[PDB]
Amino acid sequence: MILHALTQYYQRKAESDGGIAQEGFENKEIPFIIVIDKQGNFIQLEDTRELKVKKKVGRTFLVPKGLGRSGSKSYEVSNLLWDHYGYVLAYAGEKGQEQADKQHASFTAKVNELKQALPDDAGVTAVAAFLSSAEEKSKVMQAANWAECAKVKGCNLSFRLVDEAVDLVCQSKAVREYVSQANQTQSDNAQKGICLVTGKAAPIARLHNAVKGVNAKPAPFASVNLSAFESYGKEQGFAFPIGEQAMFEYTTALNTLLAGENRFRIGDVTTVCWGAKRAHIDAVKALYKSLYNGQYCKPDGEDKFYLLGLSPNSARIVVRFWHET
RNA sequence: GUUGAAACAGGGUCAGCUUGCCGUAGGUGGCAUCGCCCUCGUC
Repeated sequence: MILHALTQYYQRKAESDGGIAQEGFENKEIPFIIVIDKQGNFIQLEDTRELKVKKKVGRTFLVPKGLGRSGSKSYEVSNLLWDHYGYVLAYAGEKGQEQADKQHASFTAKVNELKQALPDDAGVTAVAAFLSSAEEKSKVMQAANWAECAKVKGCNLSFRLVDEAVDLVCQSKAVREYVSQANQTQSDNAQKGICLVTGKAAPIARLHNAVKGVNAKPAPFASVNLSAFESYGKEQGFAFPIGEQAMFEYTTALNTLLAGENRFRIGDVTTVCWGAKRAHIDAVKALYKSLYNGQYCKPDGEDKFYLLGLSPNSARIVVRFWHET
């Protein structure tokens, strides 16, 4: 019920068309976006910030999920088309060089192998020729709003070609097929079972996705980061027999329902309330809407479900709210 | 005699130094306890 209802309501919201991920995506906050042309050439440094009273790291966009970078070897992960601010320009504020060059090398190798595996796609040619030209990265630093990017941590630099201004580099009708195929091939050749919230196949998932919304840094939810929490010596993996698909689903659900209108700060904690729809409670979701307008009534439609409440800690997440009635 | 085990609230924090409830003031200017009665009628 803790993770089964998560996948249930995620699959329910997926068939209702409400801006949710679909096999290999996640709504992540992107501050400054580097808009370029069709064949490289840095054009502009757009920024979509200015939200509430606190200047967040831009607006949420659907980008392919990652495998986590928390650790000593944060350069061997090699993300797809988006990562940290130092994964493209190879420049860091407090970390310096050395480790920043290996990250850029891994990023350019990944985009080169992606262009080789999928040629003639326009969007991949720009991101493949921009990281290998070794001439526009210096002009990117000498822009207009570049001084406001190295002042905050966790900056994300994304790419976007011209002739669109509405479709990102990872949302064109070319990379979505590869993203859907990678989740049905790379994450389906590990083990055979047994799953948990589904009961079917679903191989054993390793290294859960980092959930961002309660800590200052993205941290995983259910992931044994040590060794004294495993079952019979599983070494981070077989301790929680959860499939990769269900893990991705519940992690994306928790990441999406922690920044939208369902996100509210109770008190040193960021929880989320939602119903089973078949939500629209209009009583708990509007915690800080205005001045608590008269909305509680009896519309003979009291849904069931429960109220999941996650809280930060020292490295993982703690579940405190648990009440079905 | 083959199965949740191995799990600390934490080492420590004087809530203090300062503050007269006080300088501030007539319970008073004023009112006959009295106009009235055989302690005796007596052998």
